[PDB]
Amino acid sequence: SKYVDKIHIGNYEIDAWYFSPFPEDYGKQPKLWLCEYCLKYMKYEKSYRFHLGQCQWRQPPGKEIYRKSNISVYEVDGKDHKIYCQNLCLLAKLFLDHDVEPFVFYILTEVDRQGAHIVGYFSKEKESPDGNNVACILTLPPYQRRGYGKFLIAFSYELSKLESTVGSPEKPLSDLGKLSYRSYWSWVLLEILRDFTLSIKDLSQMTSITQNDIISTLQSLNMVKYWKGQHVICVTPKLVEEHLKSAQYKKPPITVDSVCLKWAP
Ligand SMILES: [Cl-]
Ligand SMILES: [Cl-]
Ligand SMILES: [Zn+2]
Repeated sequence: SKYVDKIHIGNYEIDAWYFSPFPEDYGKQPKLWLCEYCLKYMKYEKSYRFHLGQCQWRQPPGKEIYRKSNISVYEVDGKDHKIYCQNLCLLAKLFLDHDVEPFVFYILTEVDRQGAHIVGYFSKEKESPDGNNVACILTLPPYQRRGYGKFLIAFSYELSKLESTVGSPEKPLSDLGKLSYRSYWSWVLLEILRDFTLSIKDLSQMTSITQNDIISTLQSLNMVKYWKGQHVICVTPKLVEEHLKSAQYKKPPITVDSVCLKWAP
């Protein structure tokens, strides 16, 4: 055999979507239980209860690299927190089909009086050769389609921007992944083309989005002409604004304040 099919985390119960390689003795329990803070997984309600009363953690275990109102993001090294990032990944694998030491993990949380509650995360290669600025990305099911996923995406590109590099998520993307990325890409590019005469290489330099990713989005928006083996921006500001009212490309409800990001390349 039996797999893990149900987990309990904070106050949510979540069915699994995919096989996750927990040990055999864990998959056989009817349900599984975790710290919403330290992410220890457990086999029984009774040992969950003891842990709830003993665990001192009230937030993820890295550096709080971003903060604005009750939204915070945590930078967690793969070498420095092997077990945590190991449990994060097995949590991730229940909802993704896609060693933790080569990676850094960025934990999205909304905070209250009790602590910083995990909502979603993304990982990324400390140094990526094919320039993947995202390895894995995931909004926990109870939080999906509320802007958290598009926030994670926006955060990964602001990191790239502070890095003087362009990036692209590792493939493949979940169906949600595809949707969230076209939306984020489109909203960003349109707003640029709403104010500013710019080339594709120039759009990529502003946004850290790869040119292939820029091309295919403007392609999808039908805003590029093809001239003798060259892609050329060609957009009416009218059609620009028409696309912005589309629910597919409407501004995301929650947004990354670059001032509130305190990170160092
Ligand atoms: Cl569920
Ligand atoms: Cl989203
Ligand atoms: Zn704990």
